[PDB]
Amino acid sequence: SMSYSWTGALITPCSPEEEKLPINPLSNSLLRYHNKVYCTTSKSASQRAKKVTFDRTQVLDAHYDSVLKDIKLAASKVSARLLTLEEACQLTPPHSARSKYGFGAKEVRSLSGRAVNHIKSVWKDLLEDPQTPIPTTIMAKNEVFCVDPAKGGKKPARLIVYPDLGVRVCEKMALYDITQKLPQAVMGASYGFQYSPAQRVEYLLKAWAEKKDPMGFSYDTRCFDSTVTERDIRTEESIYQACSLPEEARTAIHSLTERLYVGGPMFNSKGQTCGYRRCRASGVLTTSMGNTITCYVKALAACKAAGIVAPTMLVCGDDLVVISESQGTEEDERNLRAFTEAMTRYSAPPGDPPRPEYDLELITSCSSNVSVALGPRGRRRYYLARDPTTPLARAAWETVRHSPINSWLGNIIQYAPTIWVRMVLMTHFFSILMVQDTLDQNLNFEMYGSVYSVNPLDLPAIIERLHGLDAFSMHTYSHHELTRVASALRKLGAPPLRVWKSRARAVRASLISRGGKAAVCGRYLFNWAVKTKLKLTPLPEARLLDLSSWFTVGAGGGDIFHS
Amino acid sequence: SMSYSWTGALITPCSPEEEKLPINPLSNSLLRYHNKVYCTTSKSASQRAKKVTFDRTQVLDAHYDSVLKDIKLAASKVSARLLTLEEACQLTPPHSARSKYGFGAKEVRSLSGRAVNHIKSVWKDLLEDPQTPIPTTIMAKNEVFCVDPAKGGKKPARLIVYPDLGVRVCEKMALYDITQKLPQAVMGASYGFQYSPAQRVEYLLKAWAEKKDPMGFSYDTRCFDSTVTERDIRTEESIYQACSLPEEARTAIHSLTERLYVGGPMFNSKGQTCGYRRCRASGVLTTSMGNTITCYVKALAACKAAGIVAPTMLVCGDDLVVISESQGTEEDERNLRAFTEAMTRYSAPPGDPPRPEYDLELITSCSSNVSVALGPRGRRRYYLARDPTTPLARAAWETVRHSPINSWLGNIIQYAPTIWVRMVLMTHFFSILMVQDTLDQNLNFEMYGSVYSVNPLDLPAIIERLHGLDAFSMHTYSHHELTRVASALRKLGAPPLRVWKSRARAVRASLISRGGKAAVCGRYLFNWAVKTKLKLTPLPEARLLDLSSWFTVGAGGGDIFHS
Repeated sequence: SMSYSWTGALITPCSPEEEKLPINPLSNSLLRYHNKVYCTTSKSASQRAKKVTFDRTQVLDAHYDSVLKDIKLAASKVSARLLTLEEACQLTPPHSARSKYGFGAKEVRSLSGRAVNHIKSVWKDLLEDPQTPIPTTIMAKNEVFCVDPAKGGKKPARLIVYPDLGVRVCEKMALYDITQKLPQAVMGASYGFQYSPAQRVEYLLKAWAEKKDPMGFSYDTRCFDSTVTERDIRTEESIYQACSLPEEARTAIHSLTERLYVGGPMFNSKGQTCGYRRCRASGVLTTSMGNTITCYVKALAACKAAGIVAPTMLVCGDDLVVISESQGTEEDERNLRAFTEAMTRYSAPPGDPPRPEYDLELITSCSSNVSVALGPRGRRRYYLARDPTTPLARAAWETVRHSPINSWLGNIIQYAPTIWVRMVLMTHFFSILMVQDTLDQNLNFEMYGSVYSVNPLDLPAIIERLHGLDAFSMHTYSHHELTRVASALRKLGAPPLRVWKSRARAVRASLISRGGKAAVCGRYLFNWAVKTKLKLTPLPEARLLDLSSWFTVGAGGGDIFHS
Repeated sequence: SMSYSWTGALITPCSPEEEKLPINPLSNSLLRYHNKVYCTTSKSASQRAKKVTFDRTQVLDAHYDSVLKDIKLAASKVSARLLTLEEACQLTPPHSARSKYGFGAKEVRSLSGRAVNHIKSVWKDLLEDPQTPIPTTIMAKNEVFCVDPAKGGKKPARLIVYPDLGVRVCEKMALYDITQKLPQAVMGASYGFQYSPAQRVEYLLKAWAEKKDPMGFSYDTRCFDSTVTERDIRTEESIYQACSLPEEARTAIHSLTERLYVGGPMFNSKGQTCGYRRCRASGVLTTSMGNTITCYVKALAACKAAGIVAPTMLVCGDDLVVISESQGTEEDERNLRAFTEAMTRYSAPPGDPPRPEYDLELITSCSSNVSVALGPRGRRRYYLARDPTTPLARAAWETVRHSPINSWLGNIIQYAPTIWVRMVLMTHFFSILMVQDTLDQNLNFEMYGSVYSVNPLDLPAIIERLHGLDAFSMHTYSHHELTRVASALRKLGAPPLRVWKSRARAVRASLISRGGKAAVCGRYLFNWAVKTKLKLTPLPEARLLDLSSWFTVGAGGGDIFHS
């Protein structure tokens, strides 16, 4: 079947769109080459639509059947409950797309207006009707990148397909508890979203170390969501239903599967019929969990098909890393081709052919890699790194155009130990917060696909809890990290690191002059900028924060919230 | 001055006391030699009173003045707030000693009866009157031990000295926030109560590793509370007051210091005047924090006096470990004598002279030592161990006489990776919980001096969070751990480990037959008892638990609660 069919109606914007980075003295002090920064818009929706539309064929085999049998057995030891309406409402992000039925996120979160009665009505209809397709809206995402001259120029917008807010709340009542329990039960240590960046690094280090002669690869599926078949989605349902669930949840889960998850009609923002979907919806609660489980089953089965020796996997939605025992140069290349051919039969063909790697630091997981630097007293510290170009480009856009749900804060938290976060993002944003006099205001951001709310003054505690006190004393960064950052700064027309150091000394002094939590930010976040360094003590707040749970699957379009 | 003066009136029981372990088929199946197990009672109060009563002289010097100056500077960066009455009430343990003024812990926790109005009245009196000594009650603690023939036989009861429940709630309003923030600020990594057992092991490993040639010792102060002088306690106040505090807190803290902390009259349970105290009260909120800070100041100053080279300390109340650079056998012995002489001038004379140790595993912190075993795939795992004799003796008593606040559950959690917890305590208590049909009931226990509430069915998640999945797969225990446990079991007349293994196989099967969380306990806690072992996956609940904060100073008599 085809992943999508189309009527010819346009994918239309629901609001004015801007493609070019606006000029502005605040953003200009971060980077000058604003014509290199662009935002995707509906203008390129048609191009994306073409890419994500294709035929799927799927031929399964004994390896697949055996893996699925195991997964269902493991799933049978899981017990999950319904969420109450109030609980599901509290998980709705502040700016979640408003309903067509006369209420928005504000009303959901406060249990006011039409919200409660409408959501109750939707739930009852799910229990009574397991058949009628539920309508969805398709939209072009507005996301910011830096041009890549020698690589095609500009990426087309991603497409997001989602049902009404009322349905999204019902999804949580039916399935949120399952998202919290099922992935770990069926995939164990392989489930990537259970890990903080530090824990992901630790897992990868351990996986690598336990092989006599390690070989790893990442596998890039072309347009994962579109490769997911109706049968795949019904198989996800059979896994959900293997858990112990109350009848009412079983009923709602089956209805959501047949009315929403497996496919349905898509409309544009104008209300015109735009097409029909027969693949994964990109904006539902189960997008991430579903992709993770389905990638895992296909990938484990393909390892068996290929004869991969002692696979250890890290799976994050459609992002796949496989570490195993090397069988030699030529055998590894051969086995990787067999792996790809099996994945292809299972409907998950490759975007770029996988490559065997024999150095752990070359393996990418979710655009990130392991890097190493020195902490206090020369000890080696491993941490997660990435290319800073996209983060820096988005930081610039978000300085001039305020995003209700930003990305710079998510990047500071996830990549806190990196040289670019420490010297550039922290310096720039603490300066901006002081200019705005908004240091002590909670901000919403996205991380691991979902929404969080944090007060920038709590960053030292958050960073310590997630990355350790060493995040504040890292030095002797790797050559790759140093070239990576210098290159990105030059490319974007940003000041070089030596200029950022000068800037940070002043930002630090200004924070310290304010006393209180602002002074803590100055002392801890900017210890790197002074020659007479302070000895930093463990922050009490770092333990007092409830954060252990922070990292979970999340949702499609990230429609899950935690403050 | 003398630590105490006495009137001659008796230290009297407030309830019937039992000295001998009762016989009972449930407790007998744990250990048969019941005449070896005893409980301290008021019968031996007089003997303890003699031991804790002595003259104190204190001569300070430039090393002490310099350390204190530093501590106050660090304290000045701390900001703390008052707790509201409601907050302080929620921190009161369910069975806290009832007030003389017609209410108990139940009324405090529910904010009902006379409790609120009485506590308000006490607070106002603290603000108005900084002078009048506050009365306290002195009691003999009832604690269980095993006889030590060749070591004096039976220990006398410890004494506990505490003010009325109403005052104890006011202490929390005034000072709880300080307990959460100040120790880490002034002592940094040295503050021991911030660490879980695993983190304590990690700290000690790191401290040892960072010395070119490590030497460590523990220092045992004779009767620490009694060595604490009125000046010491007023110095603690000056440290508290160095923080940024609201005037009302400053006022209450000064009044509590002068009316309660520095000394005051003691009465027995009959209401007779028993004596007067001029040293640390053993049952106040500040007992642990106070002892920790005062031990730290004296110990750091004494290191300077002695010329100890590069001290790294771990301080837990009066429990002190010092790791430093060895200066050679003879110089180390000499320097340790100088350290002791300085501690002695500062009023903290030794019970047993400190001994230099050159093997990390021989260093004791809070009766515990580092041990090592093998986890999955042969990797070395370090963890905290102790002698199991006292835990086993108390487990027996608590099987036949139910304690409102027990110790066996605290021991299972703290020492989860140990062979005795895994094979003996877990087997015995899960069996007992099934006999009683109370598996799924919250239990209160003491840990690190304070009270916690846990449901035994949550143990696998708690254990994983605190100790890692390896707690469930440890093998190849050390020779010392093996001899230690075999010896203790023989001494107490308990079955040998091979019998416990047989017992556990049946307990495991019974848990698994029950499904649900009980089956999880069977699979995870008792994987060691089966030859065909299950592969255990990470438990979702382990992250979903808010536990990062669990470990803090606590309070005297442990009058702090967290469910």
